[PDB]
Amino acid sequence: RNPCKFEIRGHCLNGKRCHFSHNYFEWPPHALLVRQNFMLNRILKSMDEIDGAAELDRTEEYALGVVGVLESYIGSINNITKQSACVAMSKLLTELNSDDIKKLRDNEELNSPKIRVYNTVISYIESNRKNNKQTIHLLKRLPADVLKKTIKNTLDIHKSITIN
Amino acid sequence: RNPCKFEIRGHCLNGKRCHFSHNYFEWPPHALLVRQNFMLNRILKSMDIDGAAELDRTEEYALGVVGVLESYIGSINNITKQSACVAMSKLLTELNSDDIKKLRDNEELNSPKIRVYNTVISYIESNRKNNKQTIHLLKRLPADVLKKTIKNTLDIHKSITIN
Amino acid sequence: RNPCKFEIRGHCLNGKRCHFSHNYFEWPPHALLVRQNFMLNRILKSMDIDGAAELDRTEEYALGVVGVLESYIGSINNITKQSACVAMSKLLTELNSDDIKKLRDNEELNSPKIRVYNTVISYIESNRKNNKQTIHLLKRLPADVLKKTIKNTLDIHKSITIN
Amino acid sequence: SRRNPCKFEIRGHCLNGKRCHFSHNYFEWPPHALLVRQNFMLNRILKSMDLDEIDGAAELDRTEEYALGVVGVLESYIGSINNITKQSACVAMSKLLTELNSDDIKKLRDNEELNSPKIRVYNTVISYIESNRKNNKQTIHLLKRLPADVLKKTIKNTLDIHKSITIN
Ligand SMILES: [Zn+2]
Ligand SMILES: [Zn+2]
Ligand SMILES: [Zn+2]
Ligand SMILES: [Zn+2]
Repeated sequence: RNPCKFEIRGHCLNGKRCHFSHNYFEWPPHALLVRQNFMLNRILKSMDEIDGAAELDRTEEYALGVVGVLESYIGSINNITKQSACVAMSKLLTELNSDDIKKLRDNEELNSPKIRVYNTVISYIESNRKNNKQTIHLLKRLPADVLKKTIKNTLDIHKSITIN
Repeated sequence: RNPCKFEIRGHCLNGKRCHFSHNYFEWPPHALLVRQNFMLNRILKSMDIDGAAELDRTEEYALGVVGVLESYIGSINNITKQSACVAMSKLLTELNSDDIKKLRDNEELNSPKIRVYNTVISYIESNRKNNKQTIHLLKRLPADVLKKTIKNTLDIHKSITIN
Repeated sequence: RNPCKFEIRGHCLNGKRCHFSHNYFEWPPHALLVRQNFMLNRILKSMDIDGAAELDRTEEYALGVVGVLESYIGSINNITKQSACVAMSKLLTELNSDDIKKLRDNEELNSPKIRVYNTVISYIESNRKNNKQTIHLLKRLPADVLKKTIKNTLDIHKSITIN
Repeated sequence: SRRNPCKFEIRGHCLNGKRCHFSHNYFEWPPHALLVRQNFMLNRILKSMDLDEIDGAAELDRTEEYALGVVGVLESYIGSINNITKQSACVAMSKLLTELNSDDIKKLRDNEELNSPKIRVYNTVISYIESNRKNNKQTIHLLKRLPADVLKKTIKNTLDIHKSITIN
C-alpha cells in the first residue's frame, strides 16, 4: 500500500474508509522525510489585533512576502504603510536566530562598525522573542529614515547568513 | 543488535532486561525515520464539552472526523449537531491557513471562492485561539449554513491534499 | 570535516575551539537522522509525590518501568504500591489511545476485552490530563484489582508493539 | 528539469513570497535537504520553549565568551583566566546541565561497583540536572553560594561526565 497523502501532511481523518497505508514501517523514506517537515511546521506554528498586521494577509502582500513588503517600504512603493512594515519586521526577526549573527560578529576585526549593527539586530531579535507586540511598537516610534536603515541591515544579514 | 521496537515507538521501558539496541548510532536509517514520526506525533499530541465524548466511541472512531462530518451532512449514523461541531474544530486544527492562502492566490480576482477561502481561514484562526469558543459559534449556526461551511472546509481539505 | 559528536546529541558547547563540523549541509544523512532523535527526546522531555524518587534508584532503573510493574505483580524486588502506581502513570504516558481504539475495533461486540480496552483508554486520558490525580486513584484501588489493571495494560503494551 | 530547494526554506520558512524561484515543495526535494531542514526546525522548536534578568548571563553573549563556548568559559573559570567571573561560570554551568541528561548518567552509575566514590558524584550531578530543569534561576543562585573550590570541583566533574558520555 502506498502512503496516505493525508497522513503525509499530518493525520488522516478518514477513519477505516481510507485504503492507504498509515503504517510508518512500510513507508518509503522520502515520505517519512516529507511528513516530518509538515509536522515540524505544525509544531512550530502551534507555539507562536495590532495595526498593519491584517494587511500582510492580503493578496499582494502575500505575493511580496515579508521581504518584498520590507523592500517595498524602503523604496516607498506598493502601498506599504509603516505599521505594516514594522509587523513584517517582527516576522523577519522571528525567522532569524542570534547564534548565526554572533557567528558573523566573530568573523569581524575589532572596532569594525558592522559589530555595532550585528549587536543592534541581536538585541531586536531578543526583544522580539520576549514580546513582539512591544518590539513592533518600538519600531513604529523610530524615525522613518532610521527604521529603513535598520530594516535594510536586517535584510542584508538575513541574505548573507543564508548564502553562508 | 536490531533496534528495539519499543524504542522505535518512543521509549523502551524494559530497563536492562531488553536485549535490543537502544543506541541510535547503530540503527539503520529506516528505523530512525520511523521513530521520528512516532515521536513527532507524541510531541504534537502533548501540546493540545457537549458532543466531544461521542467522537471517542467505536463507530465515530471508525468514521473518523471526516466520516462524522459527512454523516452529519447526510443525516446518517446518528451524528448530532454538537458532535459535528466538535469534529469540525478537529478538522480546522488539522488544516493550515498558509495552504489556503496559497489556494486563494491562484484565484482570479472577484472569484466567489475567495470569500469561502477567507471564511475558512478565519475559522482556522478562531479555532486556534479558542476552540471552545469556535465550537460554540458553530453550534449557533442554522443547520443549513453549518452544513455548507463543513462541506466547504471538507472540499478544501481534499483539494490541498491532492495538490 | 566530520560531524561534531556533541552537536549530534544536541548543541556543541565548545565554541570555536571545536574543529568538527557544526554545519548540517555537510553532514552525512545518518548523523542528521541520529541528531533528530536525540533532539526529539529532548523536546519531549522538556514539556513534561510518594513512590516517585524510588524509581530513580539504581535497581528500579535497571528494572525499568515494566520490570518495576511486573515485580510489583509478583511481589518481588521490594516494589511498594506507591511506586507501582507512579510507574503505571509512566506506562500510560507511553501508550496511545488510538492504538487501543484500533484494537477495540477488531473485537466482536460484547467481547469482554472491550471493557478492558475502554478502561485502559480512560486511564490513558486521565493520566494525560492530570497524572498526579490518576496516580492517586490508582493508589486507592484494592491491590488485586490494581494488579489486574497493570497486567492488562502491560499486555496491551506488548501486543501493540508486536503489531 | 526541476527546481532546487530554497535555501531559505531549508533553514525555516522562505519569506520572499512568490518572487522566489526556488522550490518550496517538500515532495520534490532531495532527501538531504529535507534532513537538513528538520535539524534547523528542531533547533528552532527547542529554542522557542526556553536569563538576562540574572547576573553573569549577558557576559556569555559577548564576542570572546561566544568563542570560548560554555565549556571554554567553565574551563577558563577553573584556571582563573579570560576574565570569567563566578556569576558567569554559574550561568554557564546551568547551560551545561541543560545539555546533559540524567538517563545517561544513570547508565554510567549502573556500571559502577557499589561503594565506588564515582557514585556520589554521579548522584550529585544528577540532582543538579534535575534542580536545573525545575528552576534554573534557583540552581544558579545555589551554585553562586558554593565556596569557589567546591564549585570548581563540581564544574570539573560535570565537564568530565559530559566528555565521557559523548565518547560512549
Ligand atoms: Zn488515510
Ligand atoms: Zn528495548
Ligand atoms: Zn563541536
Ligand atoms: Zn524561497
